[PDB]
Amino acid sequence: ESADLRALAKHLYDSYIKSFPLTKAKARAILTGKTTDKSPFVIYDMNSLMMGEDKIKFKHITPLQEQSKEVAIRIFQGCQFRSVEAVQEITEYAKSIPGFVNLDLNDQVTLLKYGVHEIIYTMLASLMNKDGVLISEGQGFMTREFLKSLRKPFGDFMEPKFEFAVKFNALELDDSDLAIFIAVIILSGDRPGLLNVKPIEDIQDNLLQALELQLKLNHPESSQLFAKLLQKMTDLRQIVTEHVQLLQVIKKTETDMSLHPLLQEIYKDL
Amino acid sequence: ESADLRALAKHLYDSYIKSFPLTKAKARAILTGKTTDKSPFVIYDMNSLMMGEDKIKFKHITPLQEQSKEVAIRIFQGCQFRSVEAVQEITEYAKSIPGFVNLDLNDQVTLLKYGVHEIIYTMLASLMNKDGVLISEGQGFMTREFLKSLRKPFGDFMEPKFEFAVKFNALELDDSDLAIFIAVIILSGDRPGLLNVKPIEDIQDNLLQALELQLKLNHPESSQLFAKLLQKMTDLRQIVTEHVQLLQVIKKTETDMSLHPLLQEIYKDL
Ligand SMILES: O=C(O)[C@H](Cc1ccccc1)Oc1ccc(CCc2ccccc2)cc1
Repeated sequence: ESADLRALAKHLYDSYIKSFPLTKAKARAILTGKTTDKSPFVIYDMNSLMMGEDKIKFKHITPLQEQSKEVAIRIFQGCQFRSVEAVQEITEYAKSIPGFVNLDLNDQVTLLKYGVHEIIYTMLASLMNKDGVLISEGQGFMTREFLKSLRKPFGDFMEPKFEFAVKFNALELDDSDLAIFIAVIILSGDRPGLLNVKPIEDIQDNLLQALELQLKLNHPESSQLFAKLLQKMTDLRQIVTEHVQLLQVIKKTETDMSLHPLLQEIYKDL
Repeated sequence: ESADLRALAKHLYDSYIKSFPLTKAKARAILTGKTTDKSPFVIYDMNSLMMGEDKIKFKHITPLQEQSKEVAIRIFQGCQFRSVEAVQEITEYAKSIPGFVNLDLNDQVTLLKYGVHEIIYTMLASLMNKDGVLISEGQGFMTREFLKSLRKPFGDFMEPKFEFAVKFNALELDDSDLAIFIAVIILSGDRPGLLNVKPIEDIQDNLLQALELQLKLNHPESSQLFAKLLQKMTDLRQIVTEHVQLLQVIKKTETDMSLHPLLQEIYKDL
């Protein structure tokens, strides 16, 4: 019954809101949008980052650039720290999807382990436009130029994601849409190692049917949007693969450090 | 609302099952012969230790050890592998603790630094009974007596732990109890160096509430179990202290032995 689906959509959207601080709606306002009442700190130059890191509420290290701890590394690493905060936010959202917590615990871990990078880049698009990405809960903004002028390995790191974001955002989906989409992603069924695929695809079939109605009733003039969104799952996958790549290329720049034992432990890969 | 607390417990118990391969429940089932689906091989001497490499999965030496890392040394270098292994896990259990990742990076490291061994000795009791302790995921069982008859120094490492366990297991706590206690231990606040404290103590306060409800519901007839358990935290501190000084003696009577990096970094003095 359509009523059942409309119901599931509201539940998912409700949890999403509770589970994620910065929403796309909220992020869109700060961005190009006006809603000027608390403008962000633009970081466009080396001095911009320096002369504005002792004022930002970012957790990692104080601004110090003088032949000690490079900016390129402090930025990449700072990106991991946040990515890990996000994972707890996603794990909590997964537990809100009907049927999820009832599945074999091992499969739950398997589903979260492989679905997390896909969710992260999906939501990273909500905070990006063609000129840059919002930073620190939206308190600041880091231009796309500065990022492209970083170290050799780190210069081509966030460019493929800027490209994905631009095309992805062309779809003009809103938080209520993203909520269901993100759930479809988690309830895949082709993840390696699953022990009992049946219930997983059963739940996903239900989420897919909800997504179809959510898009048809929320974007009436946007024909076949359902199909267009599912096709994006191809780009995301490439984005995730291509990412583990450069990542390994970095795993050969900085490693053996007797000061990062318990810290590097908390930041494996995902 | 006692509803949210119950929900927090459920959460924690769930991540607990997901981070530890050998739960107390599996352990007791193995320790009580009632279930011979897979009984352990017993180690109470050199012969049985020799026959040990056989069925059990050991990559160490099997034959003589007098001229190739004596037995005592053989036992403890493996023990060392288990600790780093436990830390990596506890480290993983931590990230799932609501709020732990949102804290100051420096403090996170401080929290894991002082809590890790206290947790290991808490969980290590799930594998001991008056007579000994399970080894290699439960496939083996090493005699308390054998362990105590080890060379002058090494033979003092485990005894104090057995004493803690005998009394601690008296409490008859189950896996869903240990999960919350384990969390209350990490989020201390009275730990040295903590840049902050209020954020840290807000989370523990919440954990303590959940543990308090769990014990009541789960152990209705056990008077003052909450308080009794917290008093146990005192016994852990001492144990960590006798352990450290012992560790220091080995560092001097064996210039050949080397304490793993991830363990040397955690350890300190005074
Ligand atoms: O302090 C630790 O992190 C571990 C904690 C522990 C102890 C017992 C069971 C599980 C975990 O206990 C020890 C004690 C001694 C050692 C010595 C390691 C060693 C032995 C022989 C040769 C070289 C190094 C390592 C770990």
